Amino acid sequence: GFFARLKRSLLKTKENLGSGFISLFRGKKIDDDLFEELEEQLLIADVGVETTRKIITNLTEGASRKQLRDAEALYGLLKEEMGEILAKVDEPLNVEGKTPFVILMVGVNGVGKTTTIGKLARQFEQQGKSVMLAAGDTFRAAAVEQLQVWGQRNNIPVIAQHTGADSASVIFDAIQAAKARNIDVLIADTAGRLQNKSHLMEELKKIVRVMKKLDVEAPHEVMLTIDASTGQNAVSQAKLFHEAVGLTGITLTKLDGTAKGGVIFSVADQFGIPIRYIGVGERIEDLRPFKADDFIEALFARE
Amino acid sequence: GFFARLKRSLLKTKENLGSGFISLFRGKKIDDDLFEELEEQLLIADVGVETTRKIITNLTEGASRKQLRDAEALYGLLKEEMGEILAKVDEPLNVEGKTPFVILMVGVNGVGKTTTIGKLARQFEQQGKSVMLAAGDTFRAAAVEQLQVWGQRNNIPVIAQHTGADSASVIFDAIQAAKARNIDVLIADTAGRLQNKSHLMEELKKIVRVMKKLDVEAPHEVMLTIDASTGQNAVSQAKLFHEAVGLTGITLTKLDGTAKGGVIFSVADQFGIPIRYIGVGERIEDLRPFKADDFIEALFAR
Ligand SMILES: Nc1nc2c(ncn2[C@@H]2O[C@H](COP(=O)(O)OP(=O)(O)OP(=O)(O)O)[C@@H](OP(=O)(O)OP(=O)(O)O)[C@H]2O)c(=O)[nH]1
Ligand SMILES: Nc1nc2c(ncn2[C@@H]2O[C@H](COP(=O)(O)OP(=O)(O)OP(=O)(O)O)[C@@H](OP(=O)(O)OP(=O)(O)O)[C@H]2O)c(=O)[nH]1
Repeated sequence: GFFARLKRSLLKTKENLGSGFISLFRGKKIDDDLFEELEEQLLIADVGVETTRKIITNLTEGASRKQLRDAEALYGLLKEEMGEILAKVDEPLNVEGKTPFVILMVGVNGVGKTTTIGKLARQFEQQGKSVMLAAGDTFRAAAVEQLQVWGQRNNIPVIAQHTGADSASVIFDAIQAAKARNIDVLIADTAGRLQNKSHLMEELKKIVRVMKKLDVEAPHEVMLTIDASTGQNAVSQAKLFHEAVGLTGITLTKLDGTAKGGVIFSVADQFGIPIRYIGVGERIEDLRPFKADDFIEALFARE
Repeated sequence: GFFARLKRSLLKTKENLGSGFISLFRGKKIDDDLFEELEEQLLIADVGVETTRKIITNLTEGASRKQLRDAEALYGLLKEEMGEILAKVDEPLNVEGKTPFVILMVGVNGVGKTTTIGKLARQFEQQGKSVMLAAGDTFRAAAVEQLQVWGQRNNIPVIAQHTGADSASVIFDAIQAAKARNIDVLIADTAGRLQNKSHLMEELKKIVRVMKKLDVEAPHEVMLTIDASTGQNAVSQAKLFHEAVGLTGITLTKLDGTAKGGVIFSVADQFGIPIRYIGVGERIEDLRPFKADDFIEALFAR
């Protein structure tokens, strides 16, 4: 769905990756120099050191068994190698059948986490589910009020406490109120300060502990939001949160507005954590369920 | 396919748009007066305020960097500018490989929903797919009876219940019967009264929720049917349905018999929702897959 808009949103990434490789292979023979030029181009596009070597090695071996001499035929092999990486993390989120389904949202500030919560909320509401938000980012007084106003405007209940309250208590109350009110989906926001890395990770563990007192299956999803325009910073952030709490899903925002599109391959390859959604714009449908076949087609389409 | 017929069917729109711009540019120089005359002509045709101002803006910018002086050289730039709007929403519906593929048809009464469902159902049958309909407009008994009669004539199963039944229950039963009978495509009609006591948007949300208890992928398509004759009312309807349920597709009916063909440009620019089908007549093949390149060629042909 919205395939054309996904192609348009990858325009800047497509200068270097996917269809941006056609110019490199044009009128050329398969020589080590092309593989070395291909290798710079992937590294420039933020595909990542380990992921690039795997692509170059698999491409090189792949073109040898198939006796290819023309560089243009590498395009097909490159498309399937990079689709293979993304296909391993294609697994859309299913939030049905729980009372409530609890989504704990983790990430650093500025990556677009609250924006992501808002769009998910609206999308779930469009499907006939009731939704409830927990303002677990308790020390940022402004953000908490922004969120409550947004709930008012959108008829979505937002559970909150005074500034500086315990994050686990707020989220504890939200689960109580959500079970009482027959909510299908609870989404909890969290703090995004990694300045003291030990403090946030310990806070997030306290939240999960408290949640398990109420439902031993909660959180049903631990989801990370990372920003594709921060390059390898997203890779690093994913590593910290995965080790500390155990991510079950990733949302990658802002693929529009960046020539750094390779980062999706790097997070897909290093971690194998299902990528649930990609953000490609400011519309609610811009938060799209990630499908690897469509992404690869949009990226490699020959405009 | 049927390009000649698509052209004839646009003939009333072509007086103002496309080939109807040839007269405005004939023997004229590029000046503010021409751009102002072009702007009003687009507005008279229902192209839309925002969309017309994007057209006039790029078209002014493009003619300056290229240093154009003759007005009849704007025809080519205008063709391209308008074809770019429509190319962003060119994306045909593909209903293959599901068991069943579920289409949810939404829209207000009178726009052509039931006719659209009938032609789609026939076209899918011609392609060797099996089709089933759900009569989800429960309160309208005469429509429920006519759809059942249409099914018997066309050998297409129709799932219905008693007058006033729960639409979400009718839809639930149709998805179960489609699964038991290996149906490839299930098309669900819905109520179309925007009166508040009807509670249509809540009714539509309940349908989608019931669908997900049986297949979390359903509905595979949420398609709005709107009418080109309604002018901006079609844009207003698109906004109401899109905010409430989320549209994945748009069928624009009744391009024939209207000089307001600008609505297709307005809907395309404002929403970016793919236009799966265009209705240009009373025949089965007059519900056509929308292809932007052909549409622009027929609109701008001499
Ligand atoms: N282009 C694009 N932008 C996105 C996307 N997702 C989020 N953003 C932007 O990311 C910025 C930060 O969003 P938040 O959700 O507030 O970020 P977080 O800090 O993670 O949340 P927090 O509130 O701290 O929990 C906002 O821009 P500002 O509010 O700063 O700008 P503008 O003023 O122009 O709207 C969003 O518009 C996306 O998919 N595409
Ligand atoms: N010219 C043209 N007409 C179309 C097209 N699509 C639909 N129509 C007509 O628009 C009218 C709407 O018919 P319906 O399908 O009942 O529309 P909706 O009311 O939206 O469906 P609903 O039944 O409420 O779900 C019908 O004419 P009447 O109701 O007057 O006929 P008559 O009344 O004699 O049939 C159709 O023939 C089209 O592409 N081109």
